[PDB]
Amino acid sequence: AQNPNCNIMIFHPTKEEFNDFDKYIAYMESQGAHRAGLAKIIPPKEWKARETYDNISEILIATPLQQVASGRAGVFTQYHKKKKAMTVGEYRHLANSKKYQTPPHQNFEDLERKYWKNRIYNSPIYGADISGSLFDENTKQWNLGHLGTIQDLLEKECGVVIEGVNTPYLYFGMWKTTFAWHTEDMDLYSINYLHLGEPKTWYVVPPEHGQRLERLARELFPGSSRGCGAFLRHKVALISPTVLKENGIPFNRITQEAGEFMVTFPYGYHAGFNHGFNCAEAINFATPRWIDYGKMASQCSCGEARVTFSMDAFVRILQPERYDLWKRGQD
Ligand SMILES: O=C(O)CNC(=O)C(=O)O
Ligand SMILES: [Mg+2]
Ligand code: NI
Ligand SMILES: [Zn+2]
Repeated sequence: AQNPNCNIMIFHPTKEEFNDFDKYIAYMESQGAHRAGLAKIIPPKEWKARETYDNISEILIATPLQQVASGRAGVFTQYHKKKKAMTVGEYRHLANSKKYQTPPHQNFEDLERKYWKNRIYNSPIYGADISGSLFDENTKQWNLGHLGTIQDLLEKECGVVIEGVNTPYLYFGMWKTTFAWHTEDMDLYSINYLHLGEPKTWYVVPPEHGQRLERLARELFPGSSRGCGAFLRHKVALISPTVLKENGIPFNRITQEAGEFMVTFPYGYHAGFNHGFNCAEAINFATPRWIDYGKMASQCSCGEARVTFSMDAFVRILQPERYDLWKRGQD
């Protein structure tokens, strides 16, 4: 068995190996990469996503989200308070202001210590979930707006043609902006490219151990757990590495820098934070190996998780028993 300790693997494809996206994912899996739940891919030195980032300031962040925490430093939830629209230039200036800017620090480890000690006492503003792309149309390799669609993968594997579309999303971050513990919708893969700015630290639980994290979360968030049998789908709960270690939960961590891709694998729980002003692009995707995970994925039917148009068909075809209840949740 390849990668039996479920370590995060880092890959350095050549420009020739960067041509065929599906083939390289399958290669990484042949080496055991999926067992960690997360892999890093450093593009060949010849590649670029676009020529420059000098002209992005006029992108609108229609609904910036203020991430307000409740709980204790290592075990907390966040809610998203909607703020007035602002441009990416306005948001960058806000991220760099004395109130929001990254503090002085020694290295990534010191900054991580400071994040876990102090996150809850601040409410950073995240420009998350913005439909769009920063890849140049002429970038032919690993262009997240030109991937094969999940609807096409389902049709190729299973024969059934379904409605829906699959497009990327931009994330503009600042110091302490946070992504809560989650897997993807329908336990899909995700791919995330850090276009510019400061790093993003990730935490991940191996897919084979995801239920260990769920059982801890039910213990740590007992009211949420009674409200919903899949409340991590709400994407609100944070648990620190120290708390994970105290409770014996297997996990790994890694920091992504500008110019690097991360892939999350089906049922790989992940969480993390931004070091300072940055911009990432991410999209979900599927492979043949995903289908079985999609058929078994949990679902939120309490009404909180509320998701995309395209998830309807995935539930309807892969989980017809659950369909009726799930759709009541969505309506
Ligand atoms: O970057 C973020 O805030 C969150 N991203 C993801 O969860 C992902 O790419 O799967
Ligand atoms: Mg612009
Ligand atoms: Ni994710
Ligand atoms: Zn729910």
